[PDB]
Parts: sequence; C-alpha cells; structure tokens
Amino acid sequence: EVNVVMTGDMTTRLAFAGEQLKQALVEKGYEVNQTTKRSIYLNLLNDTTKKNKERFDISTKGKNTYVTGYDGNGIIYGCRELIDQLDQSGTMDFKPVSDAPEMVLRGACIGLQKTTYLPGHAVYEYPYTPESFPWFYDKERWIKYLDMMVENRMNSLYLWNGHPFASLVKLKDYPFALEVDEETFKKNEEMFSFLTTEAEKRGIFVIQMFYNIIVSKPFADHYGIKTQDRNRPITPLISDYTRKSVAAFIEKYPNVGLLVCLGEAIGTYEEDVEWFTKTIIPGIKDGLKVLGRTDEPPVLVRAHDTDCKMVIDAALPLYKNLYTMHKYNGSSLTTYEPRGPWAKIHKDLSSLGSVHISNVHILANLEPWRWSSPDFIQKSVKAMHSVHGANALHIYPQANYWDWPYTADKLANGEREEQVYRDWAWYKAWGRYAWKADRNRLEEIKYWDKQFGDFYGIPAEMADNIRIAYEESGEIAPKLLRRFGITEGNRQTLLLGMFMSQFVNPYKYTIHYGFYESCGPGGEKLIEYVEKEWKKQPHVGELPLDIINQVIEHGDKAVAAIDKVVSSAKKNSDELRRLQNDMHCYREYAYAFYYKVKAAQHVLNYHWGKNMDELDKAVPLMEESLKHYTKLVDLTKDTYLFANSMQTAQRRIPIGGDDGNNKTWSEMLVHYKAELYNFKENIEMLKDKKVRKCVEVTPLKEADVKILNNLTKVKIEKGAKIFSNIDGGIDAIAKEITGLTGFVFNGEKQRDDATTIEFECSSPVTMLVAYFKDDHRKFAKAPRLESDASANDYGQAEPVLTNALHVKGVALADIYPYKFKAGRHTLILPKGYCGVLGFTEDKIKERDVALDAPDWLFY
Ligand SMILES: O=C(O)[C@H]1O[C@@H](O)[C@H](O)[C@@H](O)[C@H]1O
Ligand code: NA
Ligand code: NA
Ligand code: NA
Ligand code: NA
Ligand code: NA
Ligand code: NA
Ligand code: NA
Ligand code: NA
Repeated sequence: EVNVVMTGDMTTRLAFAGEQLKQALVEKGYEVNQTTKRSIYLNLLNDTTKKNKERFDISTKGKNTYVTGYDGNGIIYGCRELIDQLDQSGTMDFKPVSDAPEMVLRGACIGLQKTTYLPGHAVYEYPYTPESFPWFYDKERWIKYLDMMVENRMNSLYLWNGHPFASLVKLKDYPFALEVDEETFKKNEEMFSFLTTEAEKRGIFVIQMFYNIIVSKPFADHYGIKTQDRNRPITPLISDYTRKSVAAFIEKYPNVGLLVCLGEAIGTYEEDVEWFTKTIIPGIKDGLKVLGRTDEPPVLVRAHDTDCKMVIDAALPLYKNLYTMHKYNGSSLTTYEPRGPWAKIHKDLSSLGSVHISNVHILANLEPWRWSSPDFIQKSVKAMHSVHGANALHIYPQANYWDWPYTADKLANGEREEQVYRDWAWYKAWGRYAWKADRNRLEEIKYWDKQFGDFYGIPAEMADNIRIAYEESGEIAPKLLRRFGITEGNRQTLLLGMFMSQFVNPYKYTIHYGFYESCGPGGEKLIEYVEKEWKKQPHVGELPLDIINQVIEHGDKAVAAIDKVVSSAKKNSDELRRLQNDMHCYREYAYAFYYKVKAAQHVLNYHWGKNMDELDKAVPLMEESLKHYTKLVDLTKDTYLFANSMQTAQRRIPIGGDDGNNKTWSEMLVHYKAELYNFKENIEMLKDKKVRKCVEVTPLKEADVKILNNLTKVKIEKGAKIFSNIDGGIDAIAKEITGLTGFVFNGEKQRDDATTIEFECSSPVTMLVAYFKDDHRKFAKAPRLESDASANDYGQAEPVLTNALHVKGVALADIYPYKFKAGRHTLILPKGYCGVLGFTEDKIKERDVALDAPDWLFY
C-alpha cells in the first residue's frame, strides 16, 4: 500500500526519519514495507557546504515521492514536512517543497534550578540528584520532550545549572569535590548517555550551561572558602579546579556543547576576560587535545553580566568558533519593535558574522498565566532579524521556569498540570517562526485555527475564537510592563499588580537606563505625561492613557472570544475551562490596572496643582481598582498556587518575596486594602489639620561594633578625608550620617583589590555604604539584582539615603544599607572607589537628601 525506501549510508538520524514516517503512515490506515505501487524514497547526501545545512527537497513523479536531505537534520525535517502535510490535508499527494530553516540554532531550556535555595548552597547551586529532580531520571518524560522538540524542528536543548560539573565528573586531584553519592553519579552518567543518544537521533544538540565563578560545597568546605562570592579575586586553586573540571566534562561528553555565563559571581569585566581566556578556554582545549580533536566545536557565550564585545575581542585569537547569546527584551517579553541601546549590543554581537542567539528569558511579566500569541511571536522573530540581526533562538519556559516540569496551575487534590501539555503552542509558534518568519498572516490564522481546533476537538472556524483570546490577551502583559513597569527583571512579578507609590514615584523603586529606551516604541511614563500636561509641553510617542484604553479592550475581546467557544470542546475540555479563567483573570487585572493608573494621574495632578478635588477623585477609582482585584482573587484562589516562580527576596516589586511570601493575589489584596485605608486616613487629616507626614531627620546613633581587619577609622562630618589619595574632604553630608565612625581607604588600592570589611556586632546593625553616582569605571557600581542574584543578600538592593554624600572633586553618593545579625562577618564590596560611613543599630528612614515626593499619601 505504501513503500518507504531508505538510500545510502545509514546514520541514526536517517533511521529516525524512517521510524517517524512509518508511525504516521500506519497511524492513518496504510500498510508499509521498509528497505534499502506508491513509494517514498528517503535519500541522504554528504554535503559539507555550511549553506545547505538542515535543508531538504521534496519532489513527486508519478507514484514516487523523493525526499533529499542535504544532511541528517535535513532528512528528519524532510520527513516532518510529509507528516505535517498528511496531518493538515486528507491526502498522501505531497506539494513539492524546497526548504531550510532561517535560524540555524532553534532551542529551549530546562533549569535544573528550584523555586528556593537549598540548605548550605547559594543561588543557582543544585547538584543533579533524584531527591531534588526526580523528573530528570524519567526516560518516558525525556522522549515526550524530545519528540515535541523534533515536531517543532528545534535542534538544541540547554540545561541550566550553577555548577553542574561536581555532579558529572571525578578529578583525581580533587576527589572530595564530588557533590553526589556513587549511585547518583552512575544515574547522572546513564541519564546524559540516554539524553545525548536520544537527542542525536532527532538532530538535537545538547548544551550544558554554567555560571561563574562557582565551586562545589565539599570543595569549598575543605579549603575554607565560599562556593561563590561575586567580588572575590580569581586564585590559582579555584582556576585549577574549574579548568580540570571543564577538561573532564569535554573528554567524557564530547558531543555536549557549553553555554558560558561569565557571571554572576565575577566582580569586573577584566576578571570576566581573565576567567574565559585563562581558565575556561585552556580547559576546553585540554579536553579536545585528549580526544585528539584538531577541530574547534562551537562554544556559546552570554552577554549577561559582562562586556560581550571586550570578551570575544579578547578570546578569538585563542578560539575561532564563538557564538553569542543576549536577552530579547531583558528578562521579559514586551515588544516586537525593540530599539535603543540594547538593540545596538545585539547588532554589534550579530555583526561578527557567526551565530547570535536571541534568548527569550524568564518571562517575569507573563508569569503564571497561559500565553502563546502567534502574531506577537511572529512579529518578534521578525524584529530579531531586522533590529537585532540574530540568526538563532533560545527560549525559556513560558512561565514557572524555577518549578519544572510543572505549571503554577492548581488542579483538584494536588494534581500538578505539566508544562509540555499546557504550553504546546508557545513551543510550536517559536519553532514555526524560527524556521521561517515571513508567512502569509491570513494563511497563518488558518493553520492556528486547525491547531487549536484539533487539540480541543472543535471545527477550525469556531476555534478561531481561541486564537483571538491568545492574540488579544497576549498584548496586555507586554504593553503594561514596557509602559508602567519598574523593570524587565524577575525582580518584578507584573501580574500581582503595582502600588500607587510605584505609579506616582517610579524612580524610587530604581529604574536602570536601557529598559524604557530598548523594550518598546519610545513614549512617556505617566509622571512624564502629567508633568507635560501641567507645563503645556507636547506629547511624543506611546502614551499611558492610550495603553490602559487598548489593554482593557484587549481584555474585553479575549473574554468575549473564549466565552463563545468553551462549551464546544470534545477534548481537553478541562484545559479549555482553565484558558477561559485565565482570560477573565487578564480582564479583571486589566480593569484593576486601568482604574489604578487613572487614580495615579489624579494624585500626580494634586502633586502639581494641590487641588483637593484631585485627591477626592482618586478614591472612587482606587475602590473600583480594588473591586476588580477582589474579582481576580476569586478566579486565582482556586486555580493558581502562586504567580512568581522565583520565590525569594530577589523579588522586590510589588513588594519583597522574602521566604516565599507575597506570591499570591490573596496576600496582595491584604496590602492593596491597607494602601486605601492609609490613603483615606491621610486625605481626612489634610482636610481637618492641613498637615502631611514628612521625614523627621535625626542622627543615626553609632552601633557598638568592633573591627577585626585593622581598618583606619575617621569621624564622618564636613571635611573628613574618606579617600587618603585625594586632597578633597566631604563638602555635603546628610544629618543622619554626621557623628558616625566610618573608614579611610586608598581609592587607587580599591580599583586593584576591592574592600574587605571584617567586624563583630553584639546585636543587629546596618553598615552604611556610599556608591558614587558617576559612570566613570573607577567607582564601584551599586548592587543590581538584574545582573547579580546576591545584590539583596544584606538587604542592599535599593538605597536608603539618595544624594546624601558629596566629596570635593569626586562626586555625589547614594547610601545603601548592608543589614547583619549579631555575629561575626566578612564581606568584600565591589572593586572601585566607594565609602563606608559606619554602623547603626537604629531604624533607617528613606530620604532624598536633595529635597515631599507625591507618595507619602499611601504611607
Ligand atoms: O540572566 C540570568 O541568568 C539571571 O538574570 C537575573 O536578572 C535573574 O534575576 C536571575 O534569576 C537569572 O535569570
Ligand atoms: Na497532501
Ligand atoms: Na552537597
Ligand atoms: Na543571554
Ligand atoms: Na489568590
Ligand atoms: Na528568601
Ligand atoms: Na574597634
Ligand atoms: Na565636583
Ligand atoms: Na547575618
């Protein structure tokens, strides 16, 4: 009934192509004969030309269909086109196709990472064990993932871990380094042997990613060092262990690629370069040299928390075959019109003429609801080509990265909804448009009508309503985040909401340059719009009141769309009901958000004109916002375990996610309610007493601290020299700080060596640390969660006293707090000029010393 002939040299990938073509033929009637009436010839060439990689031709000639694969991936993707054409038409006549993928690497990532740190381990550190990661040892579950990967014609799988080597390689010189028992090493060995075998037959490259500088805890416990400390120098020993470990990994897993992050535990770009050129690359060559390999297989290097151009500039004489990675829209998905300074980084990395991989990273602003908008994804990949000059793709899970393999969805009696079931369209869209981006958009709505229809057992025409829900709801998180968001970072969980404070005083919640300038069409923040209204300047670009208008029409339409289609389902009906609850969530969130912003404008108008009417107007709008948030909670309280999957104190917006708190809509309603109580109390006091609450400014009393590493003390007051190497003393100093006992360091010595403070305290203290506001690189940069997970370990992420210190012929400084228990402490501050102004047991009150900001009405 149907012959399937396989021609030439076997190879695992030709076999697999045949295995898959057989399955689908039988799976639809049709009897078969395999070999070397109606025939399909699978032909495979040897073709070196880097031009025809992953390419296939399909022609037909009477009763005989021919698939030419220019290489192993090519024949696989040839057989995929037959199968898809079969899946979409009745028939077994085949439309001729001559085709190759546009993007040369197309791939996705699984974090061997957890929602929370692990006792005795720092951020990103999770040994490969069945205790932490049962799912990693499940072969049934790997074949399901890999088949989804091949079906979407993705050719790369990236495993993300802080320090994977201690789980996978033994070193004679460091045999105590090992982070797993003997039985767990054997299973790691079996599971990588099986992963790479099974990925290979499917044309999938397996890529192990690691951060730096991180060592094993046993390695650390023995030598007396930490597993990781961002600002600690490179040492021969840590270097020797990392080098031998990579040499080992290469020898043992010759077909597994490496994705290097030169972060987040390396303090300067120079140390970033020393590490890659003197430790990693020498290590990769040790392995190649043992394997007797003349060639240089590609090594992948991220832009994250390094100077991408500096590091490739430095490395290419040592190793030709570098590929680069950079985030698409930072740690979120905001636009298909990215631009500005982040575009240029992409574009310089891209203008090497190698591979440059767009990382759709973390999707903080999508967590945790269903998101898979064909149109948004198509337009995005097109921007990757035209703006960013990317020619490859790496994609995170749509949501719940940190909790693989499960979505955050709450099912009856503790059943966990799985991520490969829920987010199929996500993987299928990125995969589709990575293969070919320019596809007739109307032709595309038919294909997606049938994809959503097949899955729910609905006709395509009725299923078009499912596509609208996805494309209408899909614009909401991106628009709100680029236009009102504090950060593209997972330091923010957009879909829990924002306080009025964060709408009327965004700069107080720290907004790094490059976010608003890159992750959307230009346009005004709410404070800029309102400042423009009161000063009668014209408005330029994308405006906040337009967006909230767009965003509630997105909500209304997505709801009207899914509500038509939801009871038609012959299949996955329970899932379709969770999609409908999701769209009602996005609608109530949109309306909550709309009314809140509207109220914020009204409080900003009070800021500029001091009309009381303005504040009165805000109350009804805050009530209505709260109504819609109360409606959100009913929908979420029985359908979601949480929103954010990073459930640590690295989550700062809308508030701390310390110890896993403040990770549900229910918890947030408690704080949003309090918000309005305070507001209506503050209004009432204005209307009786005509007084507001403002900071009372009192000196911080000096803690009873002893210093263990013989620092020089200085009193902090106008004139004190906190730098020994400049003649300039202090010429401005916040009243809070004067009196305190701080330290004198050599700024030159701080560039080369940093700043170790070693002290004991008999009750809890805050150390006050001055970071100078100056792009000159001689200055230590302030802590920054976006680049550095440990930047809130002492509660130092955001500053307490801004514009609080000036030294003559240096700069202005913000004061940051480093909070410590009673105990004995060592801490290395970033290389560069910086101040240490002393220690207080006292409560610290946030103040902009320059100044009364519009957001005391909420406190
Ligand atoms: O890019 C990275 O690896 C990191 O980026 C940080 O900003 C984020 O908070 C981390 O959880 C991690 O995703
Ligand atoms: Na057909
Ligand atoms: Na351990
Ligand atoms: Na990246
Ligand atoms: Na809830
Ligand atoms: Na925490
Ligand atoms: Na002392
Ligand atoms: Na000056
Ligand atoms: Na402590």
